[PDB]
Amino acid sequence: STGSATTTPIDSLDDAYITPVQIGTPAQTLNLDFDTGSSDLWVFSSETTASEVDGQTIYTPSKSTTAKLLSGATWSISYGDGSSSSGDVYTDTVSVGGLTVTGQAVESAKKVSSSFTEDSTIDGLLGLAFSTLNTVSPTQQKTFFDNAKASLDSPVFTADLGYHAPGTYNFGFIDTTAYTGSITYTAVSTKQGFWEWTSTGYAVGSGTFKSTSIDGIADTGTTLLYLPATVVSAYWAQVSGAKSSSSVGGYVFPCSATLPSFTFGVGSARIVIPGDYIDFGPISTGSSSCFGGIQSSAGIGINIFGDVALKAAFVVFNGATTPTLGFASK
Repeated sequence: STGSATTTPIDSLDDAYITPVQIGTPAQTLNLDFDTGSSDLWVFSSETTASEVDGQTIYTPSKSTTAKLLSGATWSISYGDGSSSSGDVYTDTVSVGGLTVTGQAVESAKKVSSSFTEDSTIDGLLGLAFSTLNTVSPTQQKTFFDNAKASLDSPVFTADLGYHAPGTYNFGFIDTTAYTGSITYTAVSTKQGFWEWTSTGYAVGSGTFKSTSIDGIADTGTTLLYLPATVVSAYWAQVSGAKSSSSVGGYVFPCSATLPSFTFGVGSARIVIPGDYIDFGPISTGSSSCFGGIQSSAGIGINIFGDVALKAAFVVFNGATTPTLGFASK
């Protein structure tokens, strides 16, 4: 089997991407944030504290003939941005782009933090990291991908995120029309539960490539590119007037700037992030200070190849017995 679903930016900055997902019988379609940096499939629901729901579409398990309470199971998750959610668990039929999993754990939110409430466009998350990170207790649950894997034509999924445009998540096949050149594969460590890999270096603009190992995670659920302070300083030093602002919470730059590209290494291959992808616009409405899309990972504890990086590539998440990651230009 295979699946193919379009993923759409939630706003004009590509802050996140939503993908329609069918849950239950008859289908209830919710728009979920596919997150390769976490491993819970959770939704706004009929159980979510009413004051914490503001425009989201909810899953109502009592209206699904295939929903079953997973008795005694609870979940609770905290994300890197400080947001959180928790609740109980149902199993139900879940379909993505025509690919169906029966008995998928669907984590129903009883509580969500303010950042989730305030984002009316995101009805929940669909985790695509390794199932060892799943938070369900006392019986840990599998991700949608883990459950689907045995049925797939090939044990893979691909992320093809757009810059200010829709893109695609495919399951079970590699669309050879969706990228240019060849795919370069690189080793993955699953020790922390992430799609963790080592970039071979970077360049700023038309500058020389610096060969240096940068361990980080491929994380579709993080907006920006978070890299070591040395790398980030070297980038922003090429932008007149750019500075790190503790008051704003990162590097800012004059909105009048033209940003240089940023290149990262995948083995001997190179992925180029155009400068425009690094512009996250005014820090506040009408400001002439703009927020940068490359930020320091110092104090996160991990480097993160978020959407800024991933949307410059066609990315293969290879879930074979020995997982690997592939990157191609597009």
